Amino acid sequence: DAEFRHDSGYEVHHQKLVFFAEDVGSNK
Repeated sequence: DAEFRHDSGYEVHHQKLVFFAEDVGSNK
């Protein structure tokens, strides 16, 4: 199940980094 929870938290990871990059990046 490696690649399983990998890609899963892989795109979701991008989700969190995109959120913070939106607030923090917007005013960074």
